[PDB]
Amino acid sequence: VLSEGEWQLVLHVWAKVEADVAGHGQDILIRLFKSHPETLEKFDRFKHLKTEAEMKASEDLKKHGVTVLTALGAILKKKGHHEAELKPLAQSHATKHKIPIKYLEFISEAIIHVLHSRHPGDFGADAQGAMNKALELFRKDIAAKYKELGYQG
Ligand code: HEM
Repeated sequence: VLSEGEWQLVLHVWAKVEADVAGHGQDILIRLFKSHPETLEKFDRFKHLKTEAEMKASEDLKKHGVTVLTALGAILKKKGHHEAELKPLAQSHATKHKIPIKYLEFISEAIIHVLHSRHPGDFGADAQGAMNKALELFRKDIAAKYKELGYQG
């Protein structure tokens, strides 16, 4: 779990993400993609830029990145109360997104990378540990939802 302090730190960092949700959103995906080709092959609309983003990966990347961060954002904002549901998103990433979490650990790395890159000095040990823990909770929540939905069970 995350303590009130850890949540406040997370929300503080996230206010910076949210302030430039689109930017973080794109950056995170671009980073994820360039780091792990397999994550890029997955999204048909991004996959077309086969060489992990032909230095474009925009407009649609923005739309998704925003959707994506807003969802994880809501989760984080709800400080443990698992997006009020999570289940529908667990279901998509379960059935369509190629079952196991895996890639969510890659986006966790991407998130940590963008955060550290854009917000050094303040995104220190405590902040990164807190964000990482929050991402781990998120991944763990999806893992539990995969059991509920009758996949991970
Ligand atoms: C921060 C973690 C993530 C969150 C909060 C998230 C959120 C979302 C949301 C809200 C949607 C649209 C509705 C839905 O289908 O559920 C979506 C779709 C999708 N997600 Fe994720 N997602 C996450 C991570 C991932 C990762 C790491 C991958 C693959 C590397 C992935 C691949 C997809 C795909 C392929 C779609 C379908 C739409 C697309 O082609 O753009 N997701 N995601």
